[PDB]
Amino acid sequence: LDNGLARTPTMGWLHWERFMCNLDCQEEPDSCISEKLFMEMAELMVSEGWKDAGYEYLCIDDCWMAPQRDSEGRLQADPQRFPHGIRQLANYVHSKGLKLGIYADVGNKTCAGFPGSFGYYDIDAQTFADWGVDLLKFDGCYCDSLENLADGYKHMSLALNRTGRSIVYSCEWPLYMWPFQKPNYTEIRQYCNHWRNFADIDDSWKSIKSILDWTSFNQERIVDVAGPGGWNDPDMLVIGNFGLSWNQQVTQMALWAIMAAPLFMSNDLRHISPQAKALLQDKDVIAINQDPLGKQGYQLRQGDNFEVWERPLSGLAWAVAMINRQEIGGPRSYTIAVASLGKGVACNPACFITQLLPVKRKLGFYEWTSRLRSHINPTGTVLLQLENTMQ
Amino acid sequence: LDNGLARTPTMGWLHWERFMCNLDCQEEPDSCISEKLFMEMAELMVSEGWKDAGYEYLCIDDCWMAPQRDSEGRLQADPQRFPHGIRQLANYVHSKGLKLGIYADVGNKTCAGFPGSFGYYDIDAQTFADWGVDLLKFDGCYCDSLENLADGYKHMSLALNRTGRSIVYSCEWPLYMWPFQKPNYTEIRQYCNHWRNFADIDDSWKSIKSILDWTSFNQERIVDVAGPGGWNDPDMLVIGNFGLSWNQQVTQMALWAIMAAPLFMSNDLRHISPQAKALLQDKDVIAINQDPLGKQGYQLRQGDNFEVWERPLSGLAWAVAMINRQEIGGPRSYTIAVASLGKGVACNPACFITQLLPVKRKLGFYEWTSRLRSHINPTGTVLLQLENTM
Ligand SMILES: *[C@@H]1O[C@H](CO)[C@@H](O[C@@H]2O[C@H](CO)[C@@H](O[C@@H]3O[C@H](CO[C@H]4O[C@H](CO)[C@@H](O)[C@H](O)[C@@H]4O)[C@@H](O)[C@H](O[C@H]4O[C@H](CO)[C@@H](O)[C@H](O)[C@@H]4O)[C@@H]3O[C@@H]3OC[C@@H](O)[C@H](O)[C@H]3O)[C@H](O)[C@H]2NC(C)=O)[C@H](O[C@@H]2O[C@@H](C)[C@@H](O)[C@@H](O)[C@@H]2O)[C@H]1NC(C)=O
Ligand SMILES: *[C@@H]1O[C@H](CO)[C@@H](O[C@@H]2O[C@H](CO)[C@@H](O[C@@H]3O[C@H](CO)[C@@H](O)[C@H](O[C@H]4O[C@H](CO)[C@@H](O)[C@H](O)[C@@H]4O)[C@@H]3O[C@@H]3OC[C@@H](O)[C@H](O)[C@H]3O)[C@H](O)[C@H]2NC(C)=O)[C@H](O)[C@H]1NC(C)=O
Ligand SMILES: *[C@@H]1O[C@H](CO)[C@@H](O[C@@H]2O[C@H](CO)[C@@H](O[C@@H]3O[C@H](CO)[C@@H](O)[C@H](O)[C@@H]3O[C@@H]3OC[C@@H](O)[C@H](O)[C@H]3O)[C@H](O)[C@H]2NC(C)=O)[C@H](O[C@@H]2O[C@@H](C)[C@@H](O)[C@@H](O)[C@@H]2O)[C@H]1NC(C)=O
Ligand SMILES: *[C@@H]1O[C@H](CO)[C@@H](O[C@@H]2O[C@H](CO)[C@@H](O[C@@H]3O[C@H](CO)[C@@H](O)[C@H](O)[C@@H]3O)[C@H](O)[C@H]2NC(C)=O)[C@H](O[C@@H]2O[C@@H](C)[C@@H](O)[C@@H](O)[C@@H]2O)[C@H]1NC(C)=O
Ligand SMILES: *[C@@H]1O[C@H](CO)[C@@H](O[C@@H]2O[C@H](CO)[C@@H](O)[C@H](O)[C@H]2NC(C)=O)[C@H](O[C@@H]2O[C@@H](C)[C@@H](O)[C@@H](O)[C@@H]2O)[C@H]1NC(C)=O
Ligand SMILES: *[C@@H]1O[C@H](CO)[C@@H](O)[C@H](O)[C@H]1NC(C)=O
Ligand SMILES: OC[C@H]1NC[C@H](O)[C@@H](O)[C@H]1O
Ligand SMILES: OC[C@H]1NC[C@H](O)[C@@H](O)[C@H]1O
Repeated sequence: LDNGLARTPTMGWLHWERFMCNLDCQEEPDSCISEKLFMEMAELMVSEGWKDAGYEYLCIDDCWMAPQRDSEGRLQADPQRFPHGIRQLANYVHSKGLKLGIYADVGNKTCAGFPGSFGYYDIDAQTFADWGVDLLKFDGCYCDSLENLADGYKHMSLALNRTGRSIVYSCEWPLYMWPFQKPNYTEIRQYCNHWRNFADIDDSWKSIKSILDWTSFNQERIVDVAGPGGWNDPDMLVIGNFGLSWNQQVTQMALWAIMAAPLFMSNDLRHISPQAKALLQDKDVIAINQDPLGKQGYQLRQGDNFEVWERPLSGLAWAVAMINRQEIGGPRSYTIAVASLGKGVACNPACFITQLLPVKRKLGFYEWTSRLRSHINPTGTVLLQLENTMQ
Repeated sequence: LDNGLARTPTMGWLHWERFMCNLDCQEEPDSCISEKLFMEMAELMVSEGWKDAGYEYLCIDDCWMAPQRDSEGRLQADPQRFPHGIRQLANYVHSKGLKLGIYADVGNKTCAGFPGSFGYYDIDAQTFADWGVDLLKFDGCYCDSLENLADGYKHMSLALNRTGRSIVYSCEWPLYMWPFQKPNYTEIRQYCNHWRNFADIDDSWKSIKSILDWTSFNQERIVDVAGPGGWNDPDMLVIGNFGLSWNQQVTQMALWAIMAAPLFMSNDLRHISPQAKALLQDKDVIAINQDPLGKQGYQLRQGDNFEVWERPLSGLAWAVAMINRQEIGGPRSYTIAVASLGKGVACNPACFITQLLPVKRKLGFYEWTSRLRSHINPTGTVLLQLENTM
């Protein structure tokens, strides 16, 4: 979408995976979907270093709404959980130097069953712009027709544009289309800043694997459409939660960087391990994800329970990720000729290789005829940066 | 098996899951299956507290053998990887106050392709006794028929007995005959100290889940047959490796205790985190696993992506494990009427409840009508001990 936004993948925090649709503020006041939750995360996003690392958008997902629209046909924030209203929340978030994201649905209802925006696109766009909203995530539930789905996503894009306010537009259009027909990514890119392709992530290695496998399976269709202003969205980072081992967490961070993915954390920033925090704030890995060239990476090789992915970067550099998919035994060595990397130009005549995950280490100079050898933990990933040089 | 061994579930270390069949001693000398590896693990079992926690048996799995039997028809340790032989290894292990476990296969070959014991059961049994072996794991690969399989497992049990040496006999009899015929656990129990029922564990939450789900599904068949001298083997503990989150590690430790499982670690004791170590050496949880009454636990309840399991202990105590099987969201509130626990006698008229995992914490006295509210992390478990009080 040519709105001048998302020139690099959008970074922020989104409540959905970790907090879901918890409406139980009586029994669980600190975890329920309410203004206090977002106020606290906004505070922590600044004080704990997330904003300085690039995480800018504090985003509200489903279940923020009152059961019904007001008498003027507007969406309302729930009066018990958001008593001060979204406008005051937006102002609070902006006073911290952050941006506010919000959620709506293209159909009759949101996925959790709250009011949908079908027949209200202009009213809702204008309501969000009035409030000071900076990003909309637009879900695809309760839409009976693929025509209405496509038309709704296009209409809201235009409606947001007409407000005059710059609003990142995050779509789930291809995801709700894929079962029934092939998405047209040239069309989607014109209307959306980023788009969900695949099923909801959860806090599991199985889920990370299936997203990587579906991305690599469909990479011919989706890799080349991504670029400044329009990104593939493989869903939230679940690092810092409960279901991923340390190696599995390194794998998600590494591959979301290779894939030029929006980086939306969904975790409890009040309760995050030093390790997960250091991984998520890793300046070098974030720089890869945010590389200004904006060319999405891809799977190069697959075999022997190993995967090799690579991404072209600016300044003639490349990122290489090698995943160990064997879920038994110990570290396994993988050896690859550097001449097979970066379409033969990454280390021609030479290159400097620096390892970034799971630890930072300079590996030295590699000639075009050299072989690269790494040990990789089961379900772990080694991420390298190849810096091309004529020495 | 009535040999006076495994009166509580056997505890130790087994190389297979973490080290497997690595023969590349040229390029990976510290990780290949060699006498060096087992000598190093032995040293660490003593120095780092493993022996004191109860982990006693240092066990060799597949791929220790030479490609061929010797001229006398005996198995031989690989000459390049075990140049000092198994007898010297057994002596070294015994000098550390530990016991030695070894591996063989009922069929013509081991699963990895080395010499099998079919037609050599008495030779091998005697060879192992002569070496001073204290435990045999006996695998089921390359066995043509169910007749041979059954007869093989029985033959080796008797052969071990005839040596006069006390040897723990660890079988895979039910695992390998399940596909074709329902195992007779009464028969299996008479011949074996423990038995593998299900597929090989690996370093994944998926595999932990599958083992628990298959156990609970089959718990009517297998729970009551367990007891002092004969245990169900859900396979190795994989805590301290690569594929399990912290909560998933706690779940395995808690549930292996509930299930009266043999506790065979398969990890690198040279490279293990402090958390994984503290969990594996947790005296209170190990005491549950090793409860002298030796009654295996079972799934009590399933619903709302929660599972409740319990185990009866000695002295009118119970252990209770509540698992959160929802793999999305945050810690989830679970409330249970304590009157549902221990067949209604656990907290009649009252009980003192102590949480053991993921942290140790006295929770206080509960009356029969009370409700316990826990918070359980996704894929995590809360483990409680209930002490009945008047
Ligand atoms: C571990 O591996 C060992 C080596 O492979 C196994 O021993 C084999 O067991 C075979 C049966 O499972 C057995 O096969 C029989 O062989 C008889 C004679 O050999 C013939 O073949 C030779 C070359 O292959 C050849 O040189 C000879 O000239 C012979 O022709 C043969 O008579 C048998 O046939 C019987 O059955 C048929 C069919 O009903 C009748 O028509 C026939 O009259 C006869 O009664 C049989 O051969 C064939 O078996 C397969 C079947 O599909 C064919 O129809 C049938 O013809 C073989 O002798 C040995 N091999 C060796 C080298 O000794 C061992 O098996 C176990 O132990 C053996 C001793 C036996 O007790 C088996 O029942 C056991 O399963 C394997 N053990 C384990 C645990 O896996
Ligand atoms: C509603 O929609 C309209 C379009 O339908 C939006 O107007 C468009 O806004 C963008 C804002 O960037 C504008 O794009 C720029 O155009 C000027 C020339 O007029 C260029 O100098 C810009 O290039 C520079 O900046 C970009 C970063 O955006 C950078 O990539 C370049 O290297 C350079 O430094 C930029 O041109 C774009 O460059 C990137 C390339 O991918 C695009 O194709 C190219 O457009 C558009 O001109 C403008 N479109 C029109 C038709 O006027 C409007 O912002 C939007 N309003 C709201 C509220 O959302
Ligand atoms: C080879 O097999 C035979 C059986 O086929 C083993 O003999 C059995 O060994 C058991 C354990 O040592 C004996 O049971 C014990 O009996 C004594 C006295 O009553 C008692 O102190 C123990 O608590 C135990 O009692 C019960 O035994 C029956 C079980 O139902 C119950 O669970 C136990 O609590 C058992 O009597 C004996 N059976 C027979 C038929 O003789 C034999 O074990 C070896 O012999 C015994 C006597 C002892 O020297 C052991 O150290 C030794 O292992 C076994 N041999 C080998 C080498 O494994
Ligand atoms: C996927 O979506 C893209 C973008 O909408 C489609 O390309 C666009 O197709 C429009 C209508 O077919 C084109 O409009 C034309 O504009 C010119 C102005 O010069 C008029 O003369 C002409 O009558 C049309 O109205 C538009 O040019 C084109 N946009 C872009 C950015 O390429 C695309 O359609 C497919 O490709 C185009 C080039 C044609 O070959 C179509 O026949 C073809 O469907 C969509 N792809 C699919 C598979 O649906
Ligand atoms: C499973 O194995 C059990 C142990 O071998 C069998 O029980 C034993 O059966 C013998 C006769 O086959 C008998 O002499 C033994 O006393 C008895 N052992 C014990 C500890 O009870 C069992 O056999 C079944 O149950 C026995 C009591 C008889 O009713 C048999 O006719 C049955 O087959 C075996 N079960 C099965 C299903 O094969
Ligand atoms: C929404 O449902 C109404 C009936 O409640 C129906 O008239 C309308 O066509 C539906 N629209 C969409 C986009 O699903
Ligand atoms: O109910 C909200 C939920 N709906 C489905 C979406 O794909 C999720 O990301 C989340 O927004
Ligand atoms: O190859 C050895 C391998 N065989 C199959 C067994 O069940 C495993 O535990 C292991 O011993």
